[PDB]
Amino acid sequence: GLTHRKFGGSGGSPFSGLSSIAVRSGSFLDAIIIDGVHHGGSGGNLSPTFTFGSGEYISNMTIRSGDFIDNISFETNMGRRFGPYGGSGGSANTLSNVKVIQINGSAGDFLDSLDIYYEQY
Amino acid sequence: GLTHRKFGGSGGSPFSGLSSIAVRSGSFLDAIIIDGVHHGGSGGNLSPTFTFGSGEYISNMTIRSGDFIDNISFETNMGRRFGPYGGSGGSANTLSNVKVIQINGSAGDFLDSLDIYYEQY
Ligand SMILES: OC[C@H]1O[C@H](O)[C@@H](O)[C@@H](O)[C@@H]1O
Ligand SMILES: OC[C@H]1O[C@H](O)[C@@H](O)[C@@H](O)[C@@H]1O
Ligand SMILES: OC[C@H]1O[C@H](O)[C@@H](O)[C@@H](O)[C@@H]1O
Ligand SMILES: OC[C@H]1O[C@H](O)[C@@H](O)[C@@H](O)[C@@H]1O
Repeated sequence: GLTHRKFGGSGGSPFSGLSSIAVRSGSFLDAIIIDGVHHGGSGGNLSPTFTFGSGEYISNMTIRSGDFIDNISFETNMGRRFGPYGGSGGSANTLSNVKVIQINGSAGDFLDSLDIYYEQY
Repeated sequence: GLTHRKFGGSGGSPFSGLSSIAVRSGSFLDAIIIDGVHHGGSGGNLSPTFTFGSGEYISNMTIRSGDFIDNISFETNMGRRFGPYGGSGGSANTLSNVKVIQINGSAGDFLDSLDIYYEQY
């Protein structure tokens, strides 16, 4: 039942509600920072903030996952990369040739889970 | 081609990448504030910030739209309301019995357009 609708005119500079991503990472992802909002704990080391340009979106992803999120790395449609950040635990999963719309999940002292909404090309 | 995939375990507190919404509003929406990130101009009056709780999402929307976004108002699945903020220009459109996933769009000195990704129930 997923879809989208457009409202408004044709002007302005296109933006995404998913506008910037950073992480706190050690052996796991202690937190994911979405638009400067903290989602996780206080451990780990804070990575620099990746800010999407207008029309730039996540196109490729590799996630290492177990009971928590062990590692994350992604690439945008304009050739920019983020990570890999995290450890070697968990199991690997990938998203390829996509347009990531939204990054949700659950977090505590660590980043427990991620729910990525995306268009598959 | 829209879908989603889950990674990780079952712990933690669920969050949304669309975690808070505020607006600058006059006769139009001068800006929409998503997770504290400014999308629009400096005119209008800054509304208070609406922060979603865990498991709370936008379920109903009314948007007044023309060349720009004239007005916005929404209600969550837990009975909370936001707005209406803005003017009486444009034409009215609605989203009903949905779960809003992501709010994108384009902005300049005003909020030009909105692209709402949502699940229709
Ligand atoms: O990522 C989990 C954990 O990994 C390492 O042990 C350190 O960086 C910690 O600070 C961090 O919390
Ligand atoms: O994030 C890992 C872990 O952190 C905290 O201990 C709690 O919030 C747990 O519910 C969560 O699973
Ligand atoms: O919303 C457009 C415009 O509406 C009103 O005229 C005032 O509140 C302005 O400050 C605002 O920029
Ligand atoms: O936001 C309304 C208007 O604001 C500015 O003048 C520019 O960014 C325009 O492209 C945009 O359409």
